[PDB]
Amino acid sequence: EIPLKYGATNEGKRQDPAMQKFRDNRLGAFIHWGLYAIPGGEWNGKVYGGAAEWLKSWAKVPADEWLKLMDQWNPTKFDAKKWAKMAKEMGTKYVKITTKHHEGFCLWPSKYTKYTVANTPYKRDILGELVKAYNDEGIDVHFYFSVMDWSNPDYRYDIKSKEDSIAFSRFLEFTDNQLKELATRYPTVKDFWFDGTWDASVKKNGWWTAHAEQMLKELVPGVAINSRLRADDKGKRHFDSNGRLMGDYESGYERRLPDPVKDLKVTQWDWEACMTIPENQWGYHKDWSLSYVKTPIEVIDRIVHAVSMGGNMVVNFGPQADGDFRPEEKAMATAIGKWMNRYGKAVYACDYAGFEKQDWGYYTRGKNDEVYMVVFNQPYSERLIVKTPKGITVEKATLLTTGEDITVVETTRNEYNVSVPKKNPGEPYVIQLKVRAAK
Amino acid sequence: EIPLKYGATNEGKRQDPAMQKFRDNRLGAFIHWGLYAIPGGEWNGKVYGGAAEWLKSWAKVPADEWLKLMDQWNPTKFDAKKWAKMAKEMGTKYVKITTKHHEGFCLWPSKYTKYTVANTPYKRDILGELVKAYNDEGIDVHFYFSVMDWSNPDYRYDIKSKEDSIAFSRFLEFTDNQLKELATRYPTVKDFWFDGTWDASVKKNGWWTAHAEQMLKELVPGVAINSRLRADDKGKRHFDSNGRLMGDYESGYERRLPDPVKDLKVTQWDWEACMTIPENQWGYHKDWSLSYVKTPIEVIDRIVHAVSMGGNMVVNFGPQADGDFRPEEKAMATAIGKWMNRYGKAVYACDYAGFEKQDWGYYTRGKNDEVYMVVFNQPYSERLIVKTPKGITVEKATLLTTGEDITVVETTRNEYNVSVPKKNPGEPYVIQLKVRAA
Ligand SMILES: OC[C@@H]1[NH2+][C@@H](CO)[C@@H](O)C(O)[C@@H]1O
Ligand SMILES: OC[C@@H]1[NH2+][C@@H](CO)[C@@H](O)C(O)[C@@H]1O
Repeated sequence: EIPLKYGATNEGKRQDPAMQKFRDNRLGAFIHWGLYAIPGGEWNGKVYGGAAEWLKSWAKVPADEWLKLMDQWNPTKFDAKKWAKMAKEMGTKYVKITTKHHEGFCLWPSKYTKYTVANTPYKRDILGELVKAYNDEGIDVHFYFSVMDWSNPDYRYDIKSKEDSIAFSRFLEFTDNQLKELATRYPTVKDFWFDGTWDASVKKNGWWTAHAEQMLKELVPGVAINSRLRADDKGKRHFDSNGRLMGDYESGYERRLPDPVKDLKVTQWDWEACMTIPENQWGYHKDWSLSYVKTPIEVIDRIVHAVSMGGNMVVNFGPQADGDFRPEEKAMATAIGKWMNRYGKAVYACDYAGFEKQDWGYYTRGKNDEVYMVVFNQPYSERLIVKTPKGITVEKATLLTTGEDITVVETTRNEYNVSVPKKNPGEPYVIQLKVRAAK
Repeated sequence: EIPLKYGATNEGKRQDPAMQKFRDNRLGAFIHWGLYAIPGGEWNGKVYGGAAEWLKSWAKVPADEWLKLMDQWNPTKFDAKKWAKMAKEMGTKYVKITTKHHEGFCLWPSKYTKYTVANTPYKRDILGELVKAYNDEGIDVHFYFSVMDWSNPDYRYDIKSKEDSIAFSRFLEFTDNQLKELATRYPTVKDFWFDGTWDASVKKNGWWTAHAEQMLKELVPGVAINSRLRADDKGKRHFDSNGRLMGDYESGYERRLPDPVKDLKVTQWDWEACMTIPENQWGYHKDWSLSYVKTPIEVIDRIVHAVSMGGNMVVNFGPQADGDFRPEEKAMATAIGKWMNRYGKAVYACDYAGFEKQDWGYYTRGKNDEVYMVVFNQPYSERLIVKTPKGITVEKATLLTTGEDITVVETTRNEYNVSVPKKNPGEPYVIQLKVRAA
């Protein structure tokens, strides 16, 4: 066991009430909103296929030119209450907001840089309006924060000289200032989700990542801090050199998910996945015909897949420059919400069930040993195979939305056929099992 | 690398026309019929829940008392042409018939024992009648043969004395005599599927199992012989001490199948699974309420699973003592044929497709590189995920029964969405793909 000053801090999962809330929430929304919404993937007449929030990179735009977009930042249709209504109706329990993305433009009126909402035609504290509106709807707010900052020339990607070292030290102090500011201005914040922390410069400052975690924890009782922030003494990220998870939850499943048979290790720690609706667009991109766009069921599948293996899922939205949401995203949130209103009991506050995966869908476990079958693929055999772990029997099955009893037939030892409902629900649906453990 | 005299004889899969036919047939029926069909799992007022064809063992019936059932053997409803019609309409391309099971009662009038159909009130050569009738329908016939024989007291489970040695020698001669007799009486036989070869007496005599294979291949050109017969110089069964398959196909998947993700190794050799409709009954049992009984779709799922992993499937029937089939088996055969009539292009002459398994069902691959999606679990997403191997693309998709066109949308690198059809086909169905390598 290798010695470390800046390695993991939790022994297993946190079970304090604030962490339990973070976990039980299960479903979140991600908001990527920044100056990139304005060009929306197009620069100087050329539409770039890469992620819209990286347009400065794709189009090789210098900082001063890029940040000049602030002069155009005027989201006149923005209404925080409406955004918070959209989230509440979707059935999200929390929202993660880009306080600052790689571009460096802050959505709050920071005292530490001029590149903020205050210095735009719009002027208003967007971040603050969102925090209050979301909290008024009972929705927790989590802050995304990019460490990498393309607006501060003291940023370095690596330390290759004596001068790189000095400038980077200034950069960390600046970052510290912004972080403490965010924590003090908005003390209802429940999580900091760090990104842009992969560069060798950060990896060589493991100590700073440990300090950032602790500082924010000192400021905000019960705050969660993600693993992506963290590098240890050796510069190993997420998990330390002893293989132990740093931060409060693992945060590397991004537009992908663990395999339901081969990656059961994920059930040993808290974890949160994030996803996009198109293939890889976080910020607003004007042309979604450029890649595949996911349907609501394809998204709900991923949400349930996450919970079924002990994880949260956050579904991303890229708001328009004018402050409204594009039709496809309004369609998505409505549809997710209709389904979550019906079937959410098998998502919120649910967890890994301990059953072998079957082809029809996913199991989730409730707080009082309910086992939910979430059926995404309807068998023509009209029978849903349930193989039970050693010592577990199925006593009853119920269609969740109607209460109607479902036939359960033993087929071999440790195996049942659970009947499909007599009328096809016509959408993914839930059957609830009552189970019994021996001994 | 261990030198063997009685190990594997093939390198890889046989590819002579006889073996190609064995393989392309894909769907077989099993018939377990013998004296056990008379009591049907009940003896002296006790119904036994175990496999009816083992009732002699469950009820501890002495050989003399058990073989007396021969006096009650009179299958008045038997008609080999009706049996052949039932098979043909099920879509079975071959039938494996118990020439004799463990009980030792022979379905053909053997010269080498008194315990045959000849010495019953029915008298007739059931086996010969079946062989002709199946053959006239274009159906290949395979012979199940139990080496273990509870009717011959020279049988031994192990050889631990001079008397054991002398007796078991007589038994091997007898067995050789019956095998030669079957091969010469019925020269259209396409396969011998040996069973009851698990005892130490057989394992210790690997030479003999190699001899029986060779003897029969010489008598019946192109004949197939199952791995279950065979033990090598070291007593290792099915696969020899160098890990190589003995006989012509692997024959251990009995009432179970290989895992579609973890057991892709089975694709390297020919193999044949068998299954029962109830949990474990091969011969006729009078009470099918004692265990779970599979539905037709549950059976078709297993057939398709087998072909998807390069294997044959044989579905068992246990005819009634009277020569007719029980209502549940008639319904099964009919339902399977109906489906095979619609979707058989994706089963017959098909094989493993080399694609990663998906939740909606199975891939099979046709002879002209067609790739069939056989769908058992309809996604509410209206999309069927197809992840292609490195360097393969999907060019069209088609509802097999209606010809109707199917949208194929690329989702990421090496992944597609295939739409369901506009009308839910309403049962397991087939969508056919054209693919392209580079
Ligand atoms: O997970 C969200 C995602 N994180 C980074 C790529 O991993 C960012 O570069 C990207 O723009 C986006 O914010
Ligand atoms: O595969 C068919 C099966 N084989 C033996 C058990 O494995 C026999 O004991 C059984 O009766 C049946 O014939």
